[PDB]
Amino acid sequence: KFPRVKNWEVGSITYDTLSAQAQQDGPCTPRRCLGSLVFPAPEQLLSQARDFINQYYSSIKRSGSQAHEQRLQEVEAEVAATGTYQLRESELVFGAKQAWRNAPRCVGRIQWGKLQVFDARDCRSAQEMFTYICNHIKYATNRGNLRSAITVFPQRCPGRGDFRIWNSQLVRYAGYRQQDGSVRGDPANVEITELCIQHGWTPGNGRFDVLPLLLQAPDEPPELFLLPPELVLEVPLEHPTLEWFAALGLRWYALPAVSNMLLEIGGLEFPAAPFSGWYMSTEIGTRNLCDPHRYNILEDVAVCMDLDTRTTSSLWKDKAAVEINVAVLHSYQLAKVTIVDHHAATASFMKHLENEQKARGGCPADWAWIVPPISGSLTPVFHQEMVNYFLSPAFRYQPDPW
Amino acid sequence: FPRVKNWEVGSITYDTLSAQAQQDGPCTPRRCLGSLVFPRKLAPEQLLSQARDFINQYYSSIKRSGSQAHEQRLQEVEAEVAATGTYQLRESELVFGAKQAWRNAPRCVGRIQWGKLQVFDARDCRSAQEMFTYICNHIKYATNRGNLRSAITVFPQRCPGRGDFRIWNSQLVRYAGYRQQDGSVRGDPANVEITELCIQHGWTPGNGRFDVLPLLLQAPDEPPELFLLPPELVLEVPLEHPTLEWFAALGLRWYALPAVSNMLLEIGGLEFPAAPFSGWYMSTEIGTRNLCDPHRYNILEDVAVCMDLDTRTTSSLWKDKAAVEINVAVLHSYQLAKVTIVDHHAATASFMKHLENEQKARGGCPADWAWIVPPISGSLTPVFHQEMVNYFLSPAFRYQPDPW
Ligand code: HEM
Ligand code: HEM
Ligand SMILES: Cc1cc(N)nc2cc(-c3ccc(OCc4cccnc4)c(CN)c3)ccc12
Ligand SMILES: Cc1cc(N)nc2cc(-c3ccc(OCc4cccnc4)c(CN)c3)ccc12
Ligand SMILES: C[C@H](O)[C@H](O)[C@H]1CNc2nc(N)[nH]c(=O)c2N1
Ligand SMILES: C[C@H](O)[C@H](O)[C@H]1CNc2nc(N)[nH]c(=O)c2N1
Ligand SMILES: [Cl-]
Ligand SMILES: [Cl-]
Ligand SMILES: [Gd]
Ligand SMILES: [Zn+2]
Repeated sequence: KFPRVKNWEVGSITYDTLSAQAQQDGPCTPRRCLGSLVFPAPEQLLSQARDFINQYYSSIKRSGSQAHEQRLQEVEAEVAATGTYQLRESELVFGAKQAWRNAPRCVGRIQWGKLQVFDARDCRSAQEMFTYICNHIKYATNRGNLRSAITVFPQRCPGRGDFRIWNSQLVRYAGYRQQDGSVRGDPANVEITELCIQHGWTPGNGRFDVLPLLLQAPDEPPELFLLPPELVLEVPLEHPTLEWFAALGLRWYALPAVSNMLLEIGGLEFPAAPFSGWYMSTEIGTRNLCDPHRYNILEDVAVCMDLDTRTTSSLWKDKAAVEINVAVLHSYQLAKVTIVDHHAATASFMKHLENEQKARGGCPADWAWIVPPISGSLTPVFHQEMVNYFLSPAFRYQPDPW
Repeated sequence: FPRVKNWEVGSITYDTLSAQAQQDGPCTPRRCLGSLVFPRKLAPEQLLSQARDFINQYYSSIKRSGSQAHEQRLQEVEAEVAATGTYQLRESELVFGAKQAWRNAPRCVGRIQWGKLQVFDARDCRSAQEMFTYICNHIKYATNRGNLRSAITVFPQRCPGRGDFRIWNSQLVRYAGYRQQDGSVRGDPANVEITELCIQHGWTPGNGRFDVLPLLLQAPDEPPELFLLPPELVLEVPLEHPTLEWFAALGLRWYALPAVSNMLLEIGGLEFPAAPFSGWYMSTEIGTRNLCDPHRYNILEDVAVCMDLDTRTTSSLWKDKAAVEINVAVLHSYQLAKVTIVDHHAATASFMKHLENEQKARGGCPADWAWIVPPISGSLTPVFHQEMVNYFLSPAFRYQPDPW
């Protein structure tokens, strides 16, 4: 009674037995599927903790041992005396990697074992928090040879408020409301842009103004910190054979660092644990630049290309979008900044699936997010059936602190 | 009542119609199986309850719920099943059920058209030659010299005991798939099987990679018999490119009529194992999936070499550039041949409008996001940013086992 999962390109068949271990419940029922929705104490802290400790001791091939039973006993003793417990350094590293390994919407998981874990659980103030973040950005950027990383700030604990990064990513561009009712810059960042200004940021008026950080230490208001210009590696966009493209003045940044998600490990919660990888080119070309509710450049590019935008059957949108993606891949390669195209990325994710099937007997994967937003069926993940479910450790969404 | 958001515009709606969904799907709170193509697998007390449900909505759809023959029609079906074990549908019920089954198909992006459907009633057919003639009137009517019209032909319902009418081909028009001393296929690899069944039932094979297969039609109980399609009934389109002069020399073609002939129409508890339906193509079905899938004609590499694309590195997006032009050549060729076709932008835009109508009419719409979003340029179309609820309503088209 485990789901049978077929690849329709090749004919292979597997069964996802890992799904029967799904340590939480999602939004679907036998009556209706909600798979496409974007947003779907001591004794229970104890069972989450015991399950994680069991996982950790499996991964080091030491399950059911003395050191294993001791650690379980230590944990339930700590939860008795304090209502919580502290992870050892090696458990934190393993926990952070599993949460990446368990993220069902991430197509980059072939890399999950190569993660640099920075332990900032001794962090003390917003100012120290800024220092750790700058170090993260600089290590992860690495002059364009990007490295995956996560920095873990102190956990949620009773008595004190949370560390929070108010920005959804460490690097985002401002979005300024206009007189047209329109938006200058990134429309997805209007809210954080207004928050910054009302916390004392002098706004610019460009389309690619990098936003300051809003950092919150426990029981403190958020504090504003400017990122040093030379810390934020950016890439001017040009096209290899459409020379007018460089005159659009488009740019994107090197480092995708998500900073507003909650990291859950063995019952414990880290509301501030930003992590970074490297971009897949369609994130920039298709979503960030062509979405009508983002920079929405697609029709402007198509007009410049002398495509017939009068009629949809010329496929002018598909043509413009492929060329924007080409420009993205060419610009990053030219600037020597790590980037992966959706063909290579999905191919390596197929290898991840085969790796995971041998290791854990399955892989949580969200088909609608794994399949790229252009050229879906040209990639191998399109013809691969998938089973979505929630494993822990996990990265979870959390409400905005404001 | 599930909250459903459109992320492109910000609108929010509630799918109250999902509450009235019955036949359970494959998902559970612990794991989602929405991406699976065939979910799970494939005392006449049950027949009455389904029969009375179907009758009730029929009379709600014509206002007349409340006294009148509405009261009356519930009785005849009661009596008919009490006497015979099955029942027969009144002709307007069969039309209404056929339309609703289409309206309820969660994977269909063309449902804006659900009201305009021609229903050919072939329930009095009792022969294989009769089926064949019924099929040909359909193909002729549906094709209509290239001005395609949606049509379904309903053959007699399955009766308890004694066999089924059935069409063996998955579609009325399919291209041959021939193996060889390479293990590879010439023709359509998706139809390797039904060609095997075509030859072993007495068919003479063909030349190359665009040979229209014969129909394997099966009257109840006695084995299927071959039927050869008249060429002038099979409108095909040869594929050319508006500016790439060499594309035509590649020798590709596709047929005009997508007519599905292996699904089971279920109305009011009755099951019709032979009810072939047809509409018209979205161009990505031909360009992207039929011609470009690695397990189909797989032409993508050949078109890239002719375009002089850099096939040495994935990062040139040569696959994406070649695929767009194939689609452009499909749209162009069908327009030149005055054959009805629709691009994935127009189709998805119409489907958004269908979603809004259905919100007003029934308070929701079953939609399978992974099949509604086109296989190319997905996020460039409005359905991409539209959350959708998938569930089973009746009347419905279902998949069914193959007859071997
Ligand atoms: C190294 C290269 C990486 C690539 C190419 C990559 C790629 C992606 C992509 C394309 C998405 C979907 C986003 C979208 O389409 O809107 C995603 C989601 C996600 N990624 Fe990865 N990623 C990488 C590294 C990482 C790392 C290092 C982490 C954390 C340790 C991570 C965690 C996640 C999570 C949690 C999600 C889901 C976020 C959500 O559900 O909203 N990724 N990734
Ligand atoms: C009139 C123009 C029509 C268009 C453009 C259209 C388009 C489509 C497309 C693109 C699919 C997805 C198939 C795939 O890519 O695998 C589909 C599926 C389907 N269509 Fe439509 N179709 C049309 C008419 C019809 C009609 C007339 C009927 C029935 C009377 C119908 C019933 C279905 C069903 C039952 C499915 C599969 C649903 C499922 O598997 O749950 N369609 N259609
Ligand atoms: C480490 C990493 C590397 C990479 N290369 N890529 C990444 C993309 C995301 C990502 C996560 C959630 C997202 O979405 C959240 C959201 C909020 C509101 C509405 N829709 C969606 C999006 C963009 N969709 C991207 C997260 C991490 C990424
Ligand atoms: C009336 C109509 C019009 C149109 N314009 N288009 C249509 C496409 C399909 C259709 C239904 C099921 C399908 O899938 C069957 C299948 C078999 C094996 C593996 N997976 C899936 C496919 C192709 N995917 C197309 C059905 C009807 C269509
Ligand atoms: C409504 C829709 O399901 C939603 O906007 C999803 C669809 N699939 C996606 N897939 C990826 N990779 N990224 C996304 O942001 C989305 N958005
Ligand atoms: C594995 C995957 O779910 C499967 O290949 C589906 C995905 N979506 C699809 N969507 C359409 N329209 N047609 C298809 O054949 C498929 N294939
Ligand atoms: Cl981004
Ligand atoms: Cl087809
Ligand atoms: Gd040029
Ligand atoms: Zn589901």
